[PDB]
Amino acid sequence: QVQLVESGGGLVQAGGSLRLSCAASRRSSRSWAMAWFRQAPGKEREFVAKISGDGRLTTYGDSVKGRFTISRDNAEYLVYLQMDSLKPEDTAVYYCAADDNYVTASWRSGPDYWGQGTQVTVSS
Repeated sequence: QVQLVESGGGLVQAGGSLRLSCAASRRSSRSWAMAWFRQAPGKEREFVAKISGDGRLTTYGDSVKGRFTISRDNAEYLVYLQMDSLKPEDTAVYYCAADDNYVTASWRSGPDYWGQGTQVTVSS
């Protein structure tokens, strides 16, 4: 069992950057792959980025590759998403998720645990 809380969302101008974080409640979170997805209302939830328990593996969705960076701090039990060069199509609710299986962490049906989300709105 893992519970997840996202912070850091809000309003940003296109071209700018924002940093999100996902806080896990327990030390054991380190054993889980963690992933960010996003969903705009009425659209399908979309994979954004994932990272292995030990931080050594990361994978990105094609539309954010080279603009976003996922990382994690297992001492504070946080996973971070650094978003650069934001575009209006990045506007969404951003969700962090945990999956004991790194490979299925990028698949909609993979993760076992989800946060409630944090809103990111890119104006332009």
